[PDB]
Amino acid sequence: GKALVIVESPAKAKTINKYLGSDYVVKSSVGHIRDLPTDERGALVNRMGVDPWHNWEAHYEVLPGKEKVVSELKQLAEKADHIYLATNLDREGEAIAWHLREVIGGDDARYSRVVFNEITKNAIRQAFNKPGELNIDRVNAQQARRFMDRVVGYMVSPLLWKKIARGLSAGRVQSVAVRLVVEREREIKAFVPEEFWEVDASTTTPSGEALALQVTHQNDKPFRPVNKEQTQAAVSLLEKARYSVLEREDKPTTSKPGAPFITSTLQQAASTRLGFGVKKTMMMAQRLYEAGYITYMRTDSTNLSQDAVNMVRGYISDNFGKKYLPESPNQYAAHEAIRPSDVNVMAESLKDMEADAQKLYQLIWRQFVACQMTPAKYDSTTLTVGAGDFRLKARGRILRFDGWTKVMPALREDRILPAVNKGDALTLVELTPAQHFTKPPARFSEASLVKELEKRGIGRPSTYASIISTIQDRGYVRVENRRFYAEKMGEIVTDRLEENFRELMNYDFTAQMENSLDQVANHEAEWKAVLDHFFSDFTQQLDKAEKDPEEGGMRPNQMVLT
Repeated sequence: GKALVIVESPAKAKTINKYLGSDYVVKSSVGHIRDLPTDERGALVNRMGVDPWHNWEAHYEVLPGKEKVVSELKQLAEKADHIYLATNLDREGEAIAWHLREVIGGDDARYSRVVFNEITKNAIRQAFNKPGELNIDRVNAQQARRFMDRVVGYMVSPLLWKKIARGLSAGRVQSVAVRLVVEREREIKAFVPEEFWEVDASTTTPSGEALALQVTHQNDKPFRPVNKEQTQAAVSLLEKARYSVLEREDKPTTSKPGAPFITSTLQQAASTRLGFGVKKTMMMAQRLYEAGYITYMRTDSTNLSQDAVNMVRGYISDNFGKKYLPESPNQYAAHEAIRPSDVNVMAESLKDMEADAQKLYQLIWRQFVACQMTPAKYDSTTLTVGAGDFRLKARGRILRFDGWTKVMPALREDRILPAVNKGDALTLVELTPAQHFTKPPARFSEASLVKELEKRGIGRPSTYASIISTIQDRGYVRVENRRFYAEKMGEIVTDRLEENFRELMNYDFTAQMENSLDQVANHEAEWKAVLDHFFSDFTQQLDKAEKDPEEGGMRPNQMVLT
């Protein structure tokens, strides 16, 4: 018979069907088919679905209402000559393929695992031209992640209900992300703004043009009065000083476009530019991807394929001109960045996509095109003025060539200092002192927390959104006005966990676990051994935590009154 191709959703099924001949039979499994439920204890093991004491034996079970889907897959499998597992390219997608193969049954030789980073004619063609085999190491890396999460969640939570409060949840990485928010909260609560002043001067050039300056030095030392008294004293001197142009430095400068997007940078840009939260961004990215408009949205690679670069350079040449095309392609640094699958498809032409999804595509499209255009050129000028023992400065910049900024929305800049030569005298018109106060560390946004997680090597493209989502509906942290606030229970739990689960809460150790998972995926470590070491250290932490506080156990959430 024909060949059976299995995907995770109706949308992917529809799009891929356009690139698969009649000798194929596309079918979506509609989400996961199997998964986990929802010294030792049977009740605990049964709920977890995994057994840490019996070499990690797991008990997966068909999801509700999926019993029908399995039957349909089997009957389709029998009539099929070969089976192609066309799940997404990440570790989760490899695991989903594994579950499908495991459920449908039959000899492994009957299966193939195709990989593609976008759903287009050529990508699907190449993907099925040389279909690969399921990679057990990647599947094991994904299961290891799931198992460790399940252990912390199901084993730490019961301790929290007894010690702190019923209903509380615990997350392996979730707890660490909350710690970051809590530390930021305490920094802000303890912040004491420092006072500092600035003095600007309005002057006139010999011709009569206006020239604004800021005082930079006094007696050849950084000028920064800390109060009104010191500034007035400075103002008194500046009011009587003779001003003259000390030096004029005119130098060409440039601005470079950013690299194409990756998961983390897309989330930050969409948040800062479009006001989209991480959940909205990733849900819309998925829709754009499954519809065949962009490359896979879970990635940390800024690489661009040769064809993709040729495609965009052709566009830049035809639509902007040779001055916007670099001599050679820009190479930023298997996987690929998040980009339009067809540069000739505009955001306005997308079908079945809501307005905000078109806005996200536009953001992705502009970033992609811009990253292959020439730098913007400016003529920067810096005027240094002398006034008695004071030194003042003025900065200006004139755009010479827009370059890559041409593909971004037109400007609503301000500057262009007047013409002046060394030795020119300036007439003082007015002095304007200003009081300022240092500000407290900025609060995390959903995307900027992801930025922090990535910086510390804690997240992963496939888990940033889930981490952000999970830490919220738990009463530990909350988002208000698009920013995170640590809740009191978040601080209470964080302190308890840092005290009794120091290793688990440590940033470097958590980052190291991500590395361990990568080692399992690359056959540099064995999953059950990694899990044994993890469980060994964990149980030690947990055993001590369950003890009374007088013997080092976790502190109860209470205040004992006489």
